[PDB]
Amino acid sequence: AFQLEMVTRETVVIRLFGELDHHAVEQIRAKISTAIFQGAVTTIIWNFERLSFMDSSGVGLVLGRMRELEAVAGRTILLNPSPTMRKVFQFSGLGPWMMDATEEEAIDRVR
Repeated sequence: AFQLEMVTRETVVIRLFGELDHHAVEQIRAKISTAIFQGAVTTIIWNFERLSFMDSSGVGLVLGRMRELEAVAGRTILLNPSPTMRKVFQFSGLGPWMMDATEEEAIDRVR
């Protein structure tokens, strides 16, 4: 399961819950890619805290949206990754985008 909450103007928290299979990955990709293109989203906070696991294609989901954001000088935050997700994202050098904090601390930072 997942939530796409527009916590504040053009900032979306992608909240992940339990398993994220490839149908769900595709639902997120379509909605959020469109939102970036339209300018409705310029900051994504990925909250991985309560993700159990996700399809293989979820890594690409994140990385693809990072490239779409970079184009509009958008911001990406990887919040509270589990050991598997921290490993896969560190492999791609994304340490600088990963952080461990409360969701409110992360959101308030980008306010």
